[PDB]
Amino acid sequence: FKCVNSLKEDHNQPLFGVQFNWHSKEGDPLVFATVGSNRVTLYECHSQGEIRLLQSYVDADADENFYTCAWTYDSNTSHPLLAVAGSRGIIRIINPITMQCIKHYVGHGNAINELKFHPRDPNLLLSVSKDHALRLWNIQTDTLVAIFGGVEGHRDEVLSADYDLLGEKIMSCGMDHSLKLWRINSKRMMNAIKESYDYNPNKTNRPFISQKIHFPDFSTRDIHRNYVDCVRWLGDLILSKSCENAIVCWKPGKMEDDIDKIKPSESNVTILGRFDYSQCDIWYMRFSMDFWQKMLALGNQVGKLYVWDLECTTLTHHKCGAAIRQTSFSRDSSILIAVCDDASIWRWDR
Ligand SMILES: CS(=O)(=O)c1ccc(-c2cnc(NCc3cccc4c3CCO4)n3cnnc23)cc1
Repeated sequence: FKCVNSLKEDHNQPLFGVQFNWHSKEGDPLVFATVGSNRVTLYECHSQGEIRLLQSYVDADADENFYTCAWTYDSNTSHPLLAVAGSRGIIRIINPITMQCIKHYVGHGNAINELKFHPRDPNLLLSVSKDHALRLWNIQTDTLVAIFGGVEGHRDEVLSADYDLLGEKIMSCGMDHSLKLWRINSKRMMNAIKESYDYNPNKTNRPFISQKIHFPDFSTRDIHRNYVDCVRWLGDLILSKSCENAIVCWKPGKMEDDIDKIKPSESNVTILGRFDYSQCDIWYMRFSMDFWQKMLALGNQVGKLYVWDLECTTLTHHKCGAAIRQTSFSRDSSILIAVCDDASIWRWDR
């Protein structure tokens, strides 16, 4: 990788999120979104390192702080859609062509730390909050499918979550140092999702009833000794990090235990490896994988970018000195974008 371009957003506030749109066809524009302050900005990647500013969404509330964004598509037209959330705990659905807000979802009792769309169902949106819960939404029928939390749920702010390859299960993590498994391929959850597609408030005077999931399918506090701020699936394995200068690769149960045989009472975990690095010991720093799950990237608090081939390289620039909060690979893995605390954007081309 070589640094081909850099720019700074006029708001001069930290950028906490970056996502390339992985739903665009070959020959169609290479687009990424950035989130910082009360803003969402779209950019296009052109040849010779050129970055073109497309459009910006400025929220009506000046005190809103966006922390996360995620792309999806309309199941009928295949047209792109962009979800955003942050400090106000309100999910906003944006039309990326006009950059106008289509609709919003109110419900979480505090800020939203992450948004993730289901890998097979573009209408299923997962949100994780400072209110100690996760929420699953159906954005086609505007319904709250389920709430994940309660007695055996997270005991502090939830920081991250990820669906597995097929979207049969979710792994969540947060300030309570725990990593929790939630199965969504159970008879209960499959019927709840089916019911959410049948609901229409105009054909009944009764509200839609959400599932209250009080108990996870697995839980551990034996991987990290501080806040767990990023979690991703790698097949049946889990990659997770704290502020302890390492990404840990692990699995529930003993070495030969199958993930779908794991019981909620499982007391063991198996450590399979660790990715070591330096000067990334502050809270709120995300790692990312490319679409192929062949590359892993993580930025540090002094502007250094670490890249590992999963089948270590350190990327530096004399003008890049601020903390890299999140990175994103283009679908073909030829471009890597990094966003920083000083509102700067960095483009690395393979
Ligand atoms: C410059 S400062 O004032 O020191 C500062 C620093 C961090 C935050 C902050 C960032 N991000 C989130 N949530 C999203 C999140 C969650 C997990 C990992 C992760 C991210 C974004 C990158 O990595 N926050 C929730 N509450 N505060 C924050 C706010 C102010």
